[PDB]
Amino acid sequence: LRVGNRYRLGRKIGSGGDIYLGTDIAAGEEVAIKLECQLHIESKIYKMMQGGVGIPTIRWCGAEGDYNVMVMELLGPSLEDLFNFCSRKFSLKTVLLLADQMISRIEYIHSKNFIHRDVKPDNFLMGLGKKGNLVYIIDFGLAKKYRDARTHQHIPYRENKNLTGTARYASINTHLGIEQSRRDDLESLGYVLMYFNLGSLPWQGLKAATKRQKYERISEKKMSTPIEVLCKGYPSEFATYLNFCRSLRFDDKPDYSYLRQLFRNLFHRQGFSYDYVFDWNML
Ligand SMILES: Cn1cc(-c2ccnc([C@H]3COCCN3)c2)c(-c2ccc(F)cc2)n1
Repeated sequence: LRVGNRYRLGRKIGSGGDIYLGTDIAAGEEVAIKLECQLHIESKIYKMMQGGVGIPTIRWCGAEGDYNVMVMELLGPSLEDLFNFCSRKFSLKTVLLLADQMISRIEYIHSKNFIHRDVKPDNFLMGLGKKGNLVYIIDFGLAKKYRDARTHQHIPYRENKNLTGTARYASINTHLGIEQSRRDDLESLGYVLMYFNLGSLPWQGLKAATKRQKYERISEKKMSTPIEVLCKGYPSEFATYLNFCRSLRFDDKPDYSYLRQLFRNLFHRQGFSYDYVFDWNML
């Protein structure tokens, strides 16, 4: 069960390669271990992202027996696990506390010349203990460089591309086959926030013969659902957010500060406090 002299491999607990529990024997601390029979590609991204708020720390990376191994600090449940535990209903306060942090995580990945390309509830995990108020972002398996690290030359505009994320949260431009850029991670976040508000999305649970037929039905439903209808009965900020994302040009640097201020002004109008008391903390 030995991993890089100081780690002990525990039980399999999920998938992202498979995810196992483990122990840093020397420090007396539980860890998360990702085993691969892409791990190296992804480890380089995590390494570049190190030091960022809500970026998980990679303790060790190497190879053991038949596997490539990555050791990460242990984090808490995903927003999808917490949403299901909360009966698929989050108060407006929880959605807004989450939106503030999620915009910041996305901005940080973009500042490091990458786009995530798979913004969904399963890829945001709450921290544990003293970091329990922190939203972490994970899984750089589908991530891609959008600009040169030195020159900041944006990748060219490309058409006729495959869907490289989850269909439910994909941007309209992703359904059209356009190369993903910064605007696309933010538009996906906009659908995640509306999903937390509604408990479901209108293009969710569409029946079809093939998965490619289902994506074409999701595309059609998204393109025929006005933002004002999708967001009806919820504060206007959710619609304003999605409209701003949809207006972004391919190589535009999004105004992240404006997007955070949109939700922060609504948060203050509602009289909420930034005490990081989420719905699940009340249970
Ligand atoms: C889908 N996914 C989840 C995790 C993950 C990361 C940290 N802590 C956990 C906790 C969450 O609470 C329950 C116990 N495991 C899971 C991972 C991962 C990613 C990279 C890595 F090197 C290790 C793990 N992927």
